Amino acid sequence: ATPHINAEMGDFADVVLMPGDPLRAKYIAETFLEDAREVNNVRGMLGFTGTYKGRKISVMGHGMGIPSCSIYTKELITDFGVKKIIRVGSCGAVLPHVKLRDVVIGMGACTDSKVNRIRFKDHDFAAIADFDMVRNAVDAAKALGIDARVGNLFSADLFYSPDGEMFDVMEKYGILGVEMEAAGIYGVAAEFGAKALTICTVSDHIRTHEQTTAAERQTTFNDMIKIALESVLLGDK
Amino acid sequence: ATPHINAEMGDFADVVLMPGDPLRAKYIAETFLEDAREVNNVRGMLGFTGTYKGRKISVMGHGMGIPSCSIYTKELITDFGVKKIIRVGSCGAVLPHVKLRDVVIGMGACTDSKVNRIRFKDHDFAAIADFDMVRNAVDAAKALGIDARVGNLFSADLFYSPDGEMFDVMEKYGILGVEMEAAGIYGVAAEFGAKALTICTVSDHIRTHEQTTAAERQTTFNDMIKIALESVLLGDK
Amino acid sequence: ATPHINAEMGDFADVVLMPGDPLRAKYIAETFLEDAREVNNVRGMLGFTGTYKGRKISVMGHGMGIPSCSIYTKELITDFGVKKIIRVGSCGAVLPHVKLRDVVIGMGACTDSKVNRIRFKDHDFAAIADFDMVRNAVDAAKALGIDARVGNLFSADLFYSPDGEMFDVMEKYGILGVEMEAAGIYGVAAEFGAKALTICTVSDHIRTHEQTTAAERQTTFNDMIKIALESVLLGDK
Amino acid sequence: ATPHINAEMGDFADVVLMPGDPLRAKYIAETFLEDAREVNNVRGMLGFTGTYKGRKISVMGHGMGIPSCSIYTKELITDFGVKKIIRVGSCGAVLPHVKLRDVVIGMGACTDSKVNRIRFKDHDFAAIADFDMVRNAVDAAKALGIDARVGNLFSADLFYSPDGEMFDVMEKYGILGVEMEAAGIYGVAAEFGAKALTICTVSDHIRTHEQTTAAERQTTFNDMIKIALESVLLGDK
Amino acid sequence: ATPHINAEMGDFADVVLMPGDPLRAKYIAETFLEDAREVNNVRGMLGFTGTYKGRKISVMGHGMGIPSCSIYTKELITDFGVKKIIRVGSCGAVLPHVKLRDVVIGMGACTDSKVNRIRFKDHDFAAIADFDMVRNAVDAAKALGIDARVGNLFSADLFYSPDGEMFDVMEKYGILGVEMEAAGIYGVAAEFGAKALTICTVSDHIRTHEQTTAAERQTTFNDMIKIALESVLLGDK
Amino acid sequence: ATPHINAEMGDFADVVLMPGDPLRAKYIAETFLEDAREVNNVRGMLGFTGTYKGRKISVMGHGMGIPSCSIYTKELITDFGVKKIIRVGSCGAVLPHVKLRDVVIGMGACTDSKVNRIRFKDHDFAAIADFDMVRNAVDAAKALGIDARVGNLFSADLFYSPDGEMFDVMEKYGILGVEMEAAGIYGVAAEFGAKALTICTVSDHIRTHEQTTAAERQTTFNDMIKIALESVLLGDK
Ligand SMILES: Oc1ncnc2[nH]ccc12
Ligand SMILES: Oc1ncnc2[nH]ccc12
Ligand SMILES: Oc1ncnc2[nH]ccc12
Ligand SMILES: Oc1ncnc2[nH]ccc12
Ligand SMILES: Oc1ncnc2[nH]ccc12
Ligand SMILES: Oc1ncnc2[nH]ccc12
Repeated sequence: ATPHINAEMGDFADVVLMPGDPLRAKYIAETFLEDAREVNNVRGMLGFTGTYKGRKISVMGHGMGIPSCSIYTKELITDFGVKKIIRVGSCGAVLPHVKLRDVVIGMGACTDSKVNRIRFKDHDFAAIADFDMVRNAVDAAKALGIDARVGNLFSADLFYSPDGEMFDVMEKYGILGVEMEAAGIYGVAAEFGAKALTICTVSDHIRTHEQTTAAERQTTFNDMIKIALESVLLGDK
Repeated sequence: ATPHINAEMGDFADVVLMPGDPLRAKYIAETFLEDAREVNNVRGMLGFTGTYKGRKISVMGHGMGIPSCSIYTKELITDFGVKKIIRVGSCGAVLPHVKLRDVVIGMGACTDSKVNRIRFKDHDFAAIADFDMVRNAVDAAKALGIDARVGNLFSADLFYSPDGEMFDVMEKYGILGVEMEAAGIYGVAAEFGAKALTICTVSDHIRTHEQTTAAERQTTFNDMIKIALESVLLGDK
Repeated sequence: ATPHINAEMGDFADVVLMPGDPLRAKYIAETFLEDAREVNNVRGMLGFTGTYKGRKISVMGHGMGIPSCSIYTKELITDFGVKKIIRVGSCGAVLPHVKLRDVVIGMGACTDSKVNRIRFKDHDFAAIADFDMVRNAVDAAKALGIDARVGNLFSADLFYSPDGEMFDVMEKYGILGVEMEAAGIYGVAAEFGAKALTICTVSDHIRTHEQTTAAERQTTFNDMIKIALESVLLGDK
Repeated sequence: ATPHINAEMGDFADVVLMPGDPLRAKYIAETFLEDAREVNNVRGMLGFTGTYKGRKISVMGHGMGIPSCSIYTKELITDFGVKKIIRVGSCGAVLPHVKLRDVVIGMGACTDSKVNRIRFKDHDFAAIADFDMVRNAVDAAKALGIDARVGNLFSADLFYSPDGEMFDVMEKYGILGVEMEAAGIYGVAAEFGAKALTICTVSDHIRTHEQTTAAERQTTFNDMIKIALESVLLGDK
Repeated sequence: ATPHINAEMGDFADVVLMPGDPLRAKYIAETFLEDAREVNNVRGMLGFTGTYKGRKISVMGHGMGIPSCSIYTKELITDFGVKKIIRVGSCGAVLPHVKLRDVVIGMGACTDSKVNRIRFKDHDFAAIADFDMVRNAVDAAKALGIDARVGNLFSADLFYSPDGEMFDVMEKYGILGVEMEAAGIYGVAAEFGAKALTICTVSDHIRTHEQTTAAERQTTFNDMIKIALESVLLGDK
Repeated sequence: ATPHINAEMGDFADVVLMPGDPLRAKYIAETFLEDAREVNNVRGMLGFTGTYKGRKISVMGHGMGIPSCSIYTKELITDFGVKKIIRVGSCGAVLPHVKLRDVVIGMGACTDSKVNRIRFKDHDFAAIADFDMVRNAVDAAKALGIDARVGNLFSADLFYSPDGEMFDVMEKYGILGVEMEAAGIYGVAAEFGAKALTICTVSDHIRTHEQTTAAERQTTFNDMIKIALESVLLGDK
C-alpha cells in the first residue's frame, strides 16, 4: 500500500489509463474491460483492473491538476510496477482550426507550473511523451477512422487564469489544447524512468461558446478510450 | 451551475468547510450537520449543506493540490456567494517540537507553486488567512481545551519532492506544517475578495516514523472539525 | 557592541519599537518613556531605553528600506537579547475605502525585494508577523476605541517605482498599505528566531492625493504608538 | 536577399538540411547531391542546392549556438519559402547505455537558454519537433537497418559549462544527447509556422571519455545524413 | 523641498558626495569645505554645501542599502539639479590580494537586488558608472600618489547574508568590494538621466574578521574624499 | 589543438581581434597585418597571425551569438595563452542621437542571455570590459581624430526579437548599441582570468530600417580596426 493507493504489487497492470474524473474510471471498467475488479477506493479515487482482448489493463482517476496526478502516477511507477500511463482527458482549444470533439495527442506539454523547474535546476525541461506511445495512438486512431492531431498541450495550474493574454501566446505558438496535467505526468515519467502519453478530446473552445449533445460527448469519449486501448495492443506489437 | 459544481445560488452556505478527501466531506455532514442535503456530485466531489446549532453550513471536498482547490474555491466565491472557506486537512511536520496530532492554524502559507507569482507580477505575495478567522479558530480551540499553534504552512506542489534539503529550510524558517493547498486558497480569496483559513492536523513527521491508531485519528479529526465549526459561530459573534 | 550599535547587552529592553526616522525615535522616547537614556548614536541612528508604566521599553530608528532595517533588527536579536520588534511607521494607501489616519497592522507583508527568496531557495516565503503580537495590538487598539485594519502590507524596494501598474495589482489583491520594511523584518525574525510586528498609519493616498490636518495626523501617530506600547503590556499578561 | 543570406526566392529547396559546420554542408552537397550549386557565402556560411534522387534539396550551415541558428532558420522560413528544416549534427552523451555512433532524434529539446521564455511569457514552452518528420526519420532509419533512439536533447548555451552538476541532472531525466541548437530551432519553427527536426550522432561520451575509429564514425555520420534525406522522400509520400 | 529633503533648488551644488553615514557627511563638510552650510536635516540625514578650492560642492549621507540611497539620489536629480553623484563609502573585500584600506573604484556593480530587474524587464542590466567620472577618479588618485583598483563592486541587500557560498562566487568573478548601494545608484542615474560613481575604502575582509583600526580609518577615509573632490575638479576642466 | 581551433601554443599572439564574420578576419589580416599567416580553418572560422608596426597580432572570427564566441574566446585563453580579446563588430542603434557609422566602446554589456546568471547564482553580474583596455581605446580614437561613445551595449540572443517593447527599455536605459556577444565575452574573460573589450560600429538603426551603405562601410569598419590596433600599442607602453 501507498498513502493514496490501498493495494499491493500485482493489483495494477503495467499500463494504466487515467481520466481526471474517477467516475469516468468506473465507466471505462464497465464499458471496455472484462473480468474487472476494484483495486482502489482511497479518497474515492476509484481504480480497476481487467482485460481488453486478453491484455491486462488498469484504469484509475488522477484528479484535476499537476499536483494530484503527480501523486498517483509516481506511486504507480515506483510501488506498483507500472510502465506506461495514458492520461485520457479533455482540453480547451485556442486555435480556430482545432474543432470541438477533435482528438489531440500531446507529444509535448508546455506549462506554467514550476514543478519541472524544481526538477531541472530552473532550466527548460521539454515535457515529452514517449514517442512509440504517440505513434501507437496515431496508428490506432487511423485504424478506427479517427484523424488525430499531434503537437503541444499546455498544462495550466489555473483553470481560472488572471492572464487572458496568455491564451493568444498559446495560439501563436500552436498549442493544440489546454488541460491541467500532461506536463506533470511527463515530468514524473522522466524522473522515475517510465513512459507516458496524454490524449485529450476538445470539449471547449476558449473563443466562441459552441454546443455539443450528451450523445456526441459519449461517442467522442468512447473513441478516445478505444484509441488508447488499441494503442496499447500496437505497443505490445 | 458551474463546470465542476452542479448547483445553483443558495445551495451553498456563505461558509464552506473543505477537506481534501470528499469521503471526509460526507463524514462531516452525517456526524456534525443536521438536516443535511447533498448539493454536488460532479466528479465524485461530494458536497453538502445543513446546519450546526442553527447556523447554515456547507462541506465539500476540494481535492489534492493547489490547482484542484483553486477551481472549487473560485467557483464558490464567484457563483455561489461564499464568503468564507475553511480548509480542514492534514499536514506533515518538520519541527521536532511540533508533535503528531497537533492542531496547526495557517495564518500564512509559503509555497513553491507559481500561481501567486502569475497573479502578483512575479513578486512575493504573502498568502495570508483572514485574521478574524484565525483568532476565531484559536479561541474555539481554547474553549475546547485544544492548544493550537499558529504560524506558517508550506503548500507543496510535489508531495514527492526531489529537493529533500528544502525540508531543512522549512524547519529553519519555522514552517509548522507541509500540506498542498493553503497558499492557493489564500490566493483565490484575495483575488476574488473573500476570506479563508486553513486548519490542519499533524498526521506525519518527516523525521521519524511514529504511529497513531485509527481511534486517535478519528478523535483528532473530530476536534479539528469542532474547532472549525465553533470558530464560525464566534465569527458571527 | 555590534558594527552598527555601540551599546552593551542589557542597554536595550527585550522589546524594541522601531520607527524609520531616528528623530522619530527621540520623539517616542521623550513623549512616552520615563527615565529615558540614549543607548546608541552610531550613524545618527538614535536608540533610547526607558520605561512605560514601569515596563522596560526601547525605541530605535531602523532607516528606510529592507536592507537598513534588516541590519538593525538582526543585531538587536542576536547580540542585545531582543525578543520582540515592533515597527511603527507610515504607509501609503492603495484601497479607496482605506482612509487617511487609519491604523494598519501587517499580519503579512508582500514584497518586491528578493531577500526572502535568497533565504527560501527561491520559493515563496509568506512574510508574517507573530500572531500573539498581532492580537495584542488589535486588543490594545480596541481598548483605546481605535478600529485597526489587519491584513497585508507591501514592502517596496523603490519608493519611486518605475512600474506604476503595480499599484493596481496591490489594490486588486487587498494590500492595506505600502511601506519599505515589514517583509524584511519578518524575514529576519523568522531567520533568527524572534518575533515581529509592523503597525503603520496611512499618511498618503496613492489614489485620491489628499490631507487632513497636522493636529489630527499627529494624534493618530500617537495612537499608533500607544497601541504598540499597550500591546506589549498585554503580551506580558 | 536577407541580412545573412545573399540569395533569392527559389534558390533554396523547401527543405533545408543544416549542419553546424558550413564545411560540413559542402561535404553533404558534394557527397549526396547532384547538380549542386552554391547559393550562399555570406560570412562563410556556405549553402548549397541540388537534388537527391530527383528531389530538390538544400543544405546549409547554421553555426554553433541557438542565437546563430535562430537567425538562419528564421530567414529561410520567412523569406526563402522553406517549410522544413532538418538539423544534422553531433551531440555528447550522458546516459551510459547511449553509445558512440548511436543516431539520436530529438522529439524534444530541453535547454538552459532563455529564448523560449522570452517568447512564452516566462513559462515552460516544450520545444518539440514536428511529429511526422520524427516518424519519417524513424522509418527511414528502420529501412536502412539503423536503430534510432527518439527522445530529449539538451540544447546548451555553454559548451564549456561552469556547472558540471547539470550533466547528472540530464542523465536522471533521460536526456539522450547534449548539443547547442535544437531548442532554438524548434522555437523558431513554432514562432514562424514551419516544421523542424534535429538528428544527431553521438560523437562523445561525457561519461566514459572514448573513441571509436575514424572510418566507423564517418560511416555513422553518413547514415544520419541518408536518414535525413530519405525521411524527406517519405514525407512527400 | 522633496519628501525627504527640506531644501530648495540652489541649496545643493551640481555634484554631491554621498557617504552612507550622515555623520561622515558632517565630518567631510567640516574638514574639507569652506563656508560649509547645512542644507538638510530631515530624518537626521544631514546634507551640507560649501566650497572646495572655490568649487561649489555638496555632501549628504544616503543611509544603508539600495532603497535608502535610491530615494535621496533620485530626489537630488529631479528636484535639485544634481548632475553627478559620487558615493564615498566602505566595502568588504573578498579577494585575498585586495588588502585593508585599498581604494576601489566601482566601474560596474553586481547585485542581488531585484531593482534593476524591475526596470529592465527581468533581463541583465549592466549597472555602470559614468566613464569620465571613473577616469577622473583614477587620474586624481595617481596625482595624489594613491593606489586605486578599478572594477566591479557587489551591492548586497543582506549585510548578514545567509548564503556564504555566494562570496566564493564573487571571489571567482573578480569582485573588488562588497557594499550595499552602487548598483542602485547606477540604476537611478540611468533611469533619471544623471551620472554617478561609487568609490569605496576596503574596511574589513569578509573572510578575516577585523574592522577599520585606530587613526588609519581617518587617513584612508580622507584619501578617498581627496580623490573624489580632486576628481570633480578634473571633470570641470 | 582544441576542439574548434587546429593550431598550437605560439600560433596566436597574446591579443586577438575578433569580428563575427571570419571573412572580416581575413580582410583585416590582408589589409592591416604584415607577414600574415593563417593559423586556423576549422569550421571555416578563419584565424590569422601577423604583425602591426612590429607587434605580433592575431585576428579570428568568432561567429554570431554568445554561445559561438564563448567557445572560441575560452579556447584562446585556456590553450593559446591569449591575455586580451578585442571584439570588433557591428551593432544596431536604439538612441536617435546615435547615428550610423558611430564607433561605440562597450564599457559594460547588458544581456537577455542566461549565461552570466548560470555563473553568478541567478544574481546580476555586471558584465564589464577591462578598464585599461577601454581607456586605451578612447585614447587611440582621440589620437586618430575619431569620435567614440563609451557606455553599455546590449548583447541579444534573438536578432529577430519577438519583444519589440524591449528596445524602448534599452533606449530608456542608455544602450549605445545592440549586438550579440559582448556580455558573453566579458563573462568568459572573468571566468577564465583574461581581459576583454568590445568595440562596435553602428550599422543600422533598429528603428529606421537601413543598413551599411556603399564604401562608407569600409572606412568606418577600418576606423574601428585602426582604433583597436592602436589601442593595443598604448596598452603595451
Ligand atoms: O483543463 C482545462 N483548462 C482550460 N480549459 C479547458 N477546457 C476543458 C478542459 C480545460
Ligand atoms: O500534503 C502533504 N505533504 C507532505 N507531507 C504530508 N503529510 C500529510 C500531508 C502531507
Ligand atoms: O514605498 C512607498 N510607496 C508609496 N508610498 C509610501 N509610503 C511609505 C512608503 C511608501
Ligand atoms: O554543449 C555541448 N556539451 C557537451 N558536448 C557536446 N557536443 C556537442 C555539443 C555539446
Ligand atoms: O556593505 C558591506 N557589506 C559587507 N561587508 C562590508 N564591509 C564594509 C562594508 C560592507
Ligand atoms: O546584432 C545585432 N542585433 C540587432 N541589430 C543589429 N545591427 C547590427 C548588428 C545587430
